[PDB]
Amino acid sequence: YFQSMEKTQETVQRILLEPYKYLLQLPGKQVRTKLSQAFNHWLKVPEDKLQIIIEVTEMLHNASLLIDDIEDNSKLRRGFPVAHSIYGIPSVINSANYVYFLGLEKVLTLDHPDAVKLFTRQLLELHQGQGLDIYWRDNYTCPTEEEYKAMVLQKTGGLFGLAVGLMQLFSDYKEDLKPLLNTLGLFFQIRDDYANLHSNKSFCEDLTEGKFSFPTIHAIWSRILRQRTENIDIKKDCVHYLEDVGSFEYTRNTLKELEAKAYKQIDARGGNPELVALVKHLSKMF
Amino acid sequence: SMEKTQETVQRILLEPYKYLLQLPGRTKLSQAFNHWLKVPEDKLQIIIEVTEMLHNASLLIDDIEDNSKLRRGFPVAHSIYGIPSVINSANYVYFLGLEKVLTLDHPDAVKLFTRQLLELHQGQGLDIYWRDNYTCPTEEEYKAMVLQKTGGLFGLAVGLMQLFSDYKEDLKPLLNTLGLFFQIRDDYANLHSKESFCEDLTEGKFSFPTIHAIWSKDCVHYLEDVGSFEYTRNTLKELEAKAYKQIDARGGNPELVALVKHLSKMF
Ligand SMILES: O=P(O)(O)C(Nc1nc(-c2ccccc2)nc2sccc12)P(=O)(O)O
Repeated sequence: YFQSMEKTQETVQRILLEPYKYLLQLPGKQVRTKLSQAFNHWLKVPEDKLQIIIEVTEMLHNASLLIDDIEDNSKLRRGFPVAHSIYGIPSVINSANYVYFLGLEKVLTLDHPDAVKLFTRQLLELHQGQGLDIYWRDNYTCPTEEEYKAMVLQKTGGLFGLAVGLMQLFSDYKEDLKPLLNTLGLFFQIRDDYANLHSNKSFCEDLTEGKFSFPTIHAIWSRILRQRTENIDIKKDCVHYLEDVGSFEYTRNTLKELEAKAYKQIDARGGNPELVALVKHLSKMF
Repeated sequence: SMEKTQETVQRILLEPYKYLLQLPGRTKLSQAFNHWLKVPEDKLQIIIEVTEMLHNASLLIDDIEDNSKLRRGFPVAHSIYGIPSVINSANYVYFLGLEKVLTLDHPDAVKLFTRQLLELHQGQGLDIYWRDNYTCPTEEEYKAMVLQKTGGLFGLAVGLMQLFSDYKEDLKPLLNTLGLFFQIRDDYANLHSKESFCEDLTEGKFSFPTIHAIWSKDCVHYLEDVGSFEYTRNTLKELEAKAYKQIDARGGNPELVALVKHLSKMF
């Protein structure tokens, strides 16, 4: 009886997923699933399949935030400590990477040859995104609004696209959604950026949790050479300086613009009341 | 100006990977197994590259995870490029490897890559688990972890080559034996070199001689005192023997025996 194996197997799986679970236990998953279902209104995909897609998509999302936190050197997330301050860097890297490959295992269960091709590209896309973020930081600068957007579409907005890409593989709906997907990607991220600041006498780096954020970008470019982001970064009571230059204003407008661009591109794809409810629910904070 | 900056970032992401490859000091090996597996060169080359890619990506992450200061005498990658870059290079490379495994155009090859990478992540799992709890594996737990890390990559490379062979005889037994053989051999080498604490010379890494010491100031002298070098020399002899045995079983392999002989010289 070598049950000492089974024990160490059961043990290691638990540990491997603890950082991942510390992040799932924050508020979140609720909305990213009202989304899938909504899109399925066009793509009419079987239920077993949609669940697997949603799980995979949620797996990558969370594992990526674990890493973003380490890379941006964040102290908090949604008010709590970041996972690596509690579990340590090693264990968190190990956990996030382990989840990516479990995401892979899981994609395989879809049992459709293009699924891995699609997964693989997204994962490469995502890391390139992280790369950009570290690049701007190594050069003591800050992206433009246009460059920020592009980074979002690659990172943790890009991921919808995988979700809907994989769904499409199981649908006869073959009209092109990439456009509407970009639009929602930017809309979710920027909403979030907005929400998180519009939320001490705190400085800007501290509120953004060391992350590039739409309102703080715009503010930095708005009063060849690099950007000297230290003034809008260590500017006391940010949630004012940001009222002052009017970035909260600009952002609200930017979101209103995208809200509307969505409703346009949605009608172009036939209409989808399920999703329009979801947009208008989501708009109500501006 | 977004597409230029995009390409530049893909050249950048590979820099920590290449730092590690350029370090001074597995390819007699691949051909040696190819003796049984009669693999198409083109497919072989792809397997070799995937294996190398995955192997060094994983060394990058191990060095972060073990907080190692050196590797073969050189500063570890993250001490030069920083943790964010290294995490970010190694993971990019792992998925470049998956991309490359897809060019094999065999559906079980993704199946296998996944299993092996899962197995590997569980191995580092235990490694970090033990370090985080102020503890040390016993001999059997160490042997087992090693088999999960290197049996992970070894097994991957031999598993892939076997998908492209009509040689279907079971090779895991020999691979476990070699997997232990190389690790423990390396542990023995690293330390036997000696003219000074132990987590320092092992470089954050759990090591066979030390582990055996631990379950009975200066480290190289302490291991002499308890006869760990002694014990490990025996343990390696037992392993070499066992390998010669498991090779005869599989039809023999002059090239592989020649290699095991070259490696054993130092014990
Ligand atoms: O069934 P086979 O012995 O031809 C196969 N070997 C191969 N399968 C495949 C393969 C490719 C796509 C789908 C299924 C098998 N390709 C190749 S190329 C050289 C060998 C080989 P397996 O992996 O089951 O031993």
